[PDB]
Amino acid sequence: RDLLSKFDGLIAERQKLLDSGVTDPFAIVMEQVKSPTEAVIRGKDTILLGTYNYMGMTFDPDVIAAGKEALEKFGSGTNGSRMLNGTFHDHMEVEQALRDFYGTTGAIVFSTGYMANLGIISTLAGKGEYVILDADSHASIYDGCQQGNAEIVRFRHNSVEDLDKRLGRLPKEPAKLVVLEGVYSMLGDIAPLKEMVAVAKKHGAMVLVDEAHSMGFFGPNGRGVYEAQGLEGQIDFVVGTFSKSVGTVGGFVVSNHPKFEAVRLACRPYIFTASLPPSVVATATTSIRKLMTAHEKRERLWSNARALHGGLKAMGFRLGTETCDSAIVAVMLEDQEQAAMMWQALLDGGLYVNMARPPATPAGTFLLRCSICAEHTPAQIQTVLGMFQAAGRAVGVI
Amino acid sequence: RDLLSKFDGLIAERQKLLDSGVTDPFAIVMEQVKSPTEAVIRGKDTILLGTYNYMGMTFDPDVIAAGKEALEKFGSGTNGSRMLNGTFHDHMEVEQALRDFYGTTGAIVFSTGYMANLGIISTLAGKGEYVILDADSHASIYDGCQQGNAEIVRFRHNSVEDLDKRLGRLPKEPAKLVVLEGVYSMLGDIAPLKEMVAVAKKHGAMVLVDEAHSMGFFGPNGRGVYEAQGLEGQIDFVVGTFSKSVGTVGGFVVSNHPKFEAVRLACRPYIFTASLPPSVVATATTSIRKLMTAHEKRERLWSNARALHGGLKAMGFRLGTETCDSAIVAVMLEDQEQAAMMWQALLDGGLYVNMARPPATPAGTFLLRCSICAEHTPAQIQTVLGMFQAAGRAVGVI
Ligand SMILES: Cc1ncc(COP(=O)(O)O)c(CN)c1O
Ligand SMILES: Cc1ncc(COP(=O)(O)O)c(CN)c1O
Ligand SMILES: [Mg+2]
Ligand SMILES: [Mg+2]
Repeated sequence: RDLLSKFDGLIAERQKLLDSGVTDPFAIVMEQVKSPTEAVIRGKDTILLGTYNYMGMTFDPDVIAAGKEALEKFGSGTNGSRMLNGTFHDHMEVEQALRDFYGTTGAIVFSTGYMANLGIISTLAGKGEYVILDADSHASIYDGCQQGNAEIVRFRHNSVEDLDKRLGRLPKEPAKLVVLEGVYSMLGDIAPLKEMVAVAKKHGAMVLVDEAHSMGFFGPNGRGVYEAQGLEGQIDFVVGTFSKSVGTVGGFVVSNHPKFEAVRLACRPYIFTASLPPSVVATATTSIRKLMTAHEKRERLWSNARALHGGLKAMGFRLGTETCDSAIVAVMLEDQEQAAMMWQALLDGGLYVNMARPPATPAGTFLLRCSICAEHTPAQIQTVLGMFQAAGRAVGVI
Repeated sequence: RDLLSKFDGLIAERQKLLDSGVTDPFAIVMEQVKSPTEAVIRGKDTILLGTYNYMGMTFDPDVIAAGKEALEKFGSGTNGSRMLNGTFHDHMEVEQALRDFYGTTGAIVFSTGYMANLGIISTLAGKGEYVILDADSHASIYDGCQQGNAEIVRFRHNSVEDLDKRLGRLPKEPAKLVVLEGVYSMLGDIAPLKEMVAVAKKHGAMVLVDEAHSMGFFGPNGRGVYEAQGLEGQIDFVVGTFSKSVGTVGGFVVSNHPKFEAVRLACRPYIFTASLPPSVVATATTSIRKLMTAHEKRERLWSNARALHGGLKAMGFRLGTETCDSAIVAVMLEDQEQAAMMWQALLDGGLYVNMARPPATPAGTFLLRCSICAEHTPAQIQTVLGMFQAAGRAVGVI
């Protein structure tokens, strides 16, 4: 035995899945990507319905031009930390774009969203302090908790009551960080932020909200679920990503706290990594600024989401949500076999969706997760519904 | 008090530095970057001598063209994990480029070097196992240890003897990971890998070597210090980055272990983050492949390093190394004031180098760290030496 013997189980589990005859879901390659909604997979033209490209920004002509210009003018990389030689013109631009987008004085960009969560959580809450989070929080949030030295307080998923009871049992004096997500990514339902933030404030906690799955399409300014629920000016920190609506790679945290920018001085995942390439921060800047006023896209996105959600529910699919509350539509299946058969039938018929099985999901939960794009056409959505009808019948789901 | 009160000290320390009249070293902006060796900083044309762009790849015409083509053909981002919708043509290309570069069957790319270290260390060594590392290891290596659940065994910096004694006191049966760096980044000296790896193998440990600071210019194939020291086929895992010689952003681990690619199934910083943008992996692929045969650049790099090292030592600067052993030349100063005065004089005269002061360095260590580029000209290196002579005299260092 050696250090890799611990993976023998996972290797066996993968081979068991492949023995069923399914395409390996963890090894899909997009050989060509024609647009935000169309790819070539296994040599076949395929509609994409499993990406987080919510606003279709990845092929936006201004975004692409900004990226090409940055490569030409600044080269392929920075070869340094933000605290040394890695801050170029476009890094200052992208942080200002975020300030303008969120209406905040503070904005700190990280090289990934994962690192933003890892860093901000492990840096803000120290020994003797508390991080309070939903039981089903994103892995990066849990990993931030593990990286830090704070006391970790999980509360029952989606429970305002358990948040209140758990917070109330903590000592009053130590500082506390309540970490929430606007959209629950697994099923695409929405957190009761208004109520949970009121509870957080009652107990004197600071609040961090992750608005990765809402950027550009919730709230009057597209700032997220917190904005939609009337919490402007009440959220201490908002964390997000450049990899979803923005369409590149990177993370960020914004805040109006007067000492916020001091996080740069302490935050290990900010300090000890190269800054993002000029092209990445240039594309992000352009995308973020366009997202501030991307009303046509926002309306299309929601129209598409409502059509897909409404259509799938009407056919008799069990969905994760009764109403269309986000750009994620989760189809719930009875067992792992049904999920894989559905996923393969859709793929072979020209549609890519994400499958989620245990341990990605909780035991007994087997999902196809569809994610809508502003650049899906009404025609594509009807084609997708037709494909779900055909696959659902062939497999015996509906 | 709140969660940010803990930064009051760092805020005060920064203000104390600025009270001396120095430019804030942590807020330098490259307003224009003309080439790998020339920038505009504070409106002034400045020679760059503080980047990790060792092989000058960031303005390579093939690298830039590959990046522009990828933006055009695949868009600005992937909007997904490598385990789902985020693996495009160019991600498969970059992993194959690494296999070819290192002569390995296995290659796993991460979204940053930081995350590669964080992930590989915390995933390979579990509860009841051991990670053995140099006391002065890179922050990302320490952060990987913190993220995991293994027993952490520090050994005295650069001590083959302490590595041997510390390893030998551990129980024999549990699996062990010895983590080493080829180049010690602070002073630019080289690890005794041949001897330390022999010790690791005597005790049955697996070995991970970080070759971030050696890629393309140590060993016959440019694979790193381990290759230069004759250890081909003896290193279980090599970790690296795309942000230094390669000239973009990203991390990787390569290996010939038959179960290596199973790490994808378990590694949280691989799974729970978006993959790199098409342009980033395209530029990396092109750069990595060119680095395999970049002999002119390699010779220039070493010629430049020898000239700078030899020149600075001849003037009476105390260097971190007696001989030119890497592309980092560290100038050691007597106190923090001398370092800042030297750094400012160089900057005002048209030269950027990195300053390192406590707590970045150990107490009593005050450095200017110069990093050479293959695209520095002999003329630039002599200009730099002249600037060091003038600054060193004006400040009273030499
Ligand atoms: C809610 C949430 N927060 C943070 C992240 C991390 O973002 P990134 O992909 O930029 O690392 C993710 C990744 N899907 C996420 O879903
Ligand atoms: C030795 C070493 N290893 C790993 C890293 C992390 O690499 P990256 O900048 O790609 O995150 C660094 C960052 N300087 C490093 O110096
Ligand atoms: Mg095209
Ligand atoms: Mg130019």
